[PDB]
Amino acid sequence: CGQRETPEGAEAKPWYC
Repeated sequence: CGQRETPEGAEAKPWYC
């Protein structure tokens, strides 16, 4: 995903938003 739950501090996309 790329809508909400992709914070910079994660340095990665987790899974879903």
